[PDB]
Amino acid sequence: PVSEKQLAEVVANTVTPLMKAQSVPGMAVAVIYQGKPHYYTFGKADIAANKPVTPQTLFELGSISKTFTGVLGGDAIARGEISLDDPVTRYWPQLTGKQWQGIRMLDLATYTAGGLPLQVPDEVTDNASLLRFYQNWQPQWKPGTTRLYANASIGLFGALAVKPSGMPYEQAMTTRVLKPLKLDHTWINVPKAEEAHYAWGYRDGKAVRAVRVSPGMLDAQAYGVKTNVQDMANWVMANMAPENVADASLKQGIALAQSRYWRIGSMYQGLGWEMLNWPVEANTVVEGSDSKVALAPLPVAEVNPPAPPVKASWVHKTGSTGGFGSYVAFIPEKQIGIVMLANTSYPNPARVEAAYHILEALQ
Ligand SMILES: *C(=O)C1=CN=C(C(=O)O)CS[C@H]1c1cn2c(n1)COCC2
Repeated sequence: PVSEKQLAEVVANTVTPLMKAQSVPGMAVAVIYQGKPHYYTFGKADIAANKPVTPQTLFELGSISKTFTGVLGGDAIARGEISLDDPVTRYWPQLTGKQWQGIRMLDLATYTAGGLPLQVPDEVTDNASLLRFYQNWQPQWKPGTTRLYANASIGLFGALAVKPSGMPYEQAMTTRVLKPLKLDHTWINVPKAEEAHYAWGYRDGKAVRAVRVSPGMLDAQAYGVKTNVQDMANWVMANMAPENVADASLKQGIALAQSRYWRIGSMYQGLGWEMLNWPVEANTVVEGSDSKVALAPLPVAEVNPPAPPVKASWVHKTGSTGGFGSYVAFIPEKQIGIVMLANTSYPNPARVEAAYHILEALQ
């Protein structure tokens, strides 16, 4: 098997050319191998201040936030608070438009409601205006027919999924997912004392960080998760090996998020997480990551009933913000995984290629 020495070489020999080519100021990587995380840090968290990346540097996860949403929703299912087969309207009775009949919580969670757009528009500034948006929405497709990746879909799922708990999303997430997993440096809102750890993002040479949206059902979730490479490694480990998670509903929620709900070409949609059967070749995964494909409306095949987690899977998620680019992938059958956090948003295919190359060294 590969030694720790060899693994360190593989990671450096992969990441250093990638950062040069993609002009990445700083990256934190964790590889999960032989039951533990291995950490590698590169470059700068803050160029002007000459602060290096460390295992405590906070990065913006962007859309990898959706994996936390998915698990939180799974946990709520396992508690009996929601069911994926319930109508959206069960959790939002004020949503009276008849276009919503036949749209399930599952459809919101997995982007199959029938054309909810990528973004919630900026006109949406509060709950009254969020309601007007969803009430006015005209589906382009029937439910359960077309996948269109969308913050307006899973964001609403997250907001509604926590309603029975009585907690807002940020508090539900922290209480039910983060704290039990000891992810104690994972934030929506970075506390003031934690600010020294927060990297700057870089976009066309400008230092940038995430903004917020207007207050409401989606605020905390849109502001997106920030975390360091250690917490993210432990997040990957929990999702790779939920058998080691003691809380019964959270263990089940992790499994629900890695279940297969829909097939779309060579991939399968989970709750937040996406999956391909393992073995998979690099070009399959890399080509599917291009935004011309990843953001396209594509036909789905229902997996009814949902398939529970398949150990021989490539499980992954990309996520970006204006200044950050991150990627996570793991293969439960092999008990290997990787986290790559960077403070520039560089092309998703390049992230997948590097992650694949590193994990390939370990099988
Ligand atoms: C997730 O990583 C993600 C979410 N969705 C959108 C979007 O709502 O516009 C686009 S794909 C991706 C994303 C979001 N941002 C970027 N990429 C780049 O920085 C701006 C925010």
